[PDB]
Amino acid sequence: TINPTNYTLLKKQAASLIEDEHHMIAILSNMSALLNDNLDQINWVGFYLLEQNELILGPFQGHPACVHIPIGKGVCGTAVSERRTQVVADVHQFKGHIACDANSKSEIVVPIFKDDKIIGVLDIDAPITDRFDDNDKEHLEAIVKIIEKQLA
Amino acid sequence: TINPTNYTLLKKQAASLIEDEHHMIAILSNMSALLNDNLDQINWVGFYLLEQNELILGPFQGHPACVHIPIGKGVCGTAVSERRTQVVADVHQFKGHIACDANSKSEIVVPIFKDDKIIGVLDIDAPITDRFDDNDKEHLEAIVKIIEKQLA
Repeated sequence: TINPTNYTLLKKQAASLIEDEHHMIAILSNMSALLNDNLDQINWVGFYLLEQNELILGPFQGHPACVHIPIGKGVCGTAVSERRTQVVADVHQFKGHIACDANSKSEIVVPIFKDDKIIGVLDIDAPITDRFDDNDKEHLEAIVKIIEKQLA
Repeated sequence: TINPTNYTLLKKQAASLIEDEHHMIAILSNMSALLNDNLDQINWVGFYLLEQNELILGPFQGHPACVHIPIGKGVCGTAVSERRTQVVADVHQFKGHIACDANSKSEIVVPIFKDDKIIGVLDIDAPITDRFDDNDKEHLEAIVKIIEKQLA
């Protein structure tokens, strides 16, 4: 059972923990908390930042995670190499999953852009399979757009 | 009722999410998770970084928090101005508490040093009063020392 999220109001709330803020780390830290507090059936939510040609762990809500993820490897790295959101119904069956993805049963990763360049990703993992659908994808991408506008 | 923490083993574990790592944000993000997973009766645990003469919210586990905290104000700001750990049994009775400290009933804030300069603080809040004692203070300061050594 997956309790639904009122994404319409969530977008407005996100705009708050973002507006008038220019410290990216603070924005990402608070955003990870906001999403964690409003999404049911998830076990990890946070960000990875592209630094020195690899993904580096940023602010998140959940258990400790791998710090480095290569571009093109793992669910997160693949989101970067494909330059598009990844909605994974079953991580164990995802072509390219790595040991660092072990605790994720289903997942969604949305790339974050800045001047046509991917600067990181929003990663949300779930303890059950098929947690995310097209509706979640649309709303989460919209939330990422709000973040992008603030960081721009 | 406060369940005890095996700080002796926790220090060893912390050394892990820290060793061979040079990205401070990743270190702080994972450390906030490690502490959250091993401390009972707390509602917020994370870091604030000193940037442009004020504290700026960094990685943490919990609900959204204030991004800016002035030096010398609030429990966290006071830890910086006094340049020493603050163990607060009752935040509501703490001289200098601010609106941003509202959800914290008791708290401990440990300043983090780098070349004799305070670069931030470790902040842990609890939903009950008198959560932290001298024993917690000693062990948490030791953990902060491990973080300092890695960032040095």
